[PDB]
Amino acid sequence: TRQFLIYNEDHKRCVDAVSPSAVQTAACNQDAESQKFRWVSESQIMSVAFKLCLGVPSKTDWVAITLYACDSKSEFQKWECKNDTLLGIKGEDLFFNYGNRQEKNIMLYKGSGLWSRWKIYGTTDNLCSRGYEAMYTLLGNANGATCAFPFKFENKWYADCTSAGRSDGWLWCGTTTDYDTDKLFGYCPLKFEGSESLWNKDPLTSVSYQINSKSALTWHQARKSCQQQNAELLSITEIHEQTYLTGLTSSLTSGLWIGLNSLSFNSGWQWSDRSPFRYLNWLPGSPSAEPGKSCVSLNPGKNAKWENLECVQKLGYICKKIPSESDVPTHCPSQWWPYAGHCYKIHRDEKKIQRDALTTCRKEGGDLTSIHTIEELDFIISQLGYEPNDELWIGLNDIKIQMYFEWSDGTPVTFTKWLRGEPSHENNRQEDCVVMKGKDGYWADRGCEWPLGYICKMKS
Ligand SMILES: [Ca+2]
Repeated sequence: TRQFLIYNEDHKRCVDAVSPSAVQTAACNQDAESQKFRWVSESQIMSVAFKLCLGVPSKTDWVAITLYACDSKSEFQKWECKNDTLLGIKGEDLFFNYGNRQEKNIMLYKGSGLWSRWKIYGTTDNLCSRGYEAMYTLLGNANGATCAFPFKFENKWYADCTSAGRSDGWLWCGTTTDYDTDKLFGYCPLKFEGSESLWNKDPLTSVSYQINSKSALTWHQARKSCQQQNAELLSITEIHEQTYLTGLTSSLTSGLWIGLNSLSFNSGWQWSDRSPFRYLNWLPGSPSAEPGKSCVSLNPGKNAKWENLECVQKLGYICKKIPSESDVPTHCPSQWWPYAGHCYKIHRDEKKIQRDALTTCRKEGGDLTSIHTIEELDFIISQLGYEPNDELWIGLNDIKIQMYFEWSDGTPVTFTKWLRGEPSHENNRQEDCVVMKGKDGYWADRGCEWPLGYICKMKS
């Protein structure tokens, strides 16, 4: 996925590493290891066959591009994409070029024509689209540090993770260049026989969880580690899910990053996997009113309740794994208005407490509105008659099960859009009902015993 051939459209040829001193071109061959390259840092491109990096002797016109021992400090090994498909040495208008003066070697060249433009073979994208993706190690002795490609083991160089030196087939990488000297490694986030033993599958739900308690990563690094495993940071949307994760972490004490955060300045608490924030299990004193603490850790030594911390804290973490043809005219009863097969109405006449608003909607054949998409929310605010300074009941509430918000109409909660700072759900304030308020129609919990207007919904 992260190895690529380097393709020139005009010549219809791919780069081919012939030797450390001969980087040329050949008819493209997706199986040829000598045609395979990979980003091993932000700016370095490594030959997979040779475990050496493309570089130049100087940043000057018409010098050969060949292969050097990879060196992250060398300016002569740094490449960048200019315009779109122009490939050049960093910091100069000098380009990776093939075709001039009967020269079979790639040359660094002042020219910026089509012979200096390159794409990832099999795509329409430039090389920097499949840029460097740091690979965070699992278990091991390096606390989740990233693979250092290429790395040396038994005096041999590795361009990718390997099972060399092992009897169990597990794939690992050095987290420094010289593993022989430094002995720092971890296992790679890749598929291999036995790799699923890094996950715990809930038999009730078939959802899988990975508890990385030995790693020390920031919230954003931890998120990248889960993402590159086709996963995301833990989200917790059911009581059972919390109970299951409490048990899986019951012998741990240090904090574990989960996916909950307040990193969107204009909205409230949210899961990084876009799950609804509808279940709350905060530690006492959280979420705290401290502006820099926008990322949430599960504290396994305190019954796996949650606390918000500074995102740069290095912790373990937990992964979890034109109208449409159907938009036909919609029948609605008088005073109700259609959207996506349902009918809606705002009650402003007589403000009511939440439970009386609910009774009224139901006597009229509907219910307090549920809201399942941003488009449904946008219909309400932009067309239905909502004004920015409104505050109106919707159907979300945790009256039946404290800390577990549900829709009064019984439909699943699959979407939340909370105001900044919401849900606040402050101790002893009984904020068990929910309103839409403010110019964006975002939501807030609040006490249920206050007269307000409200929004009803029904099926057409
Ligand atoms: Ca509130």
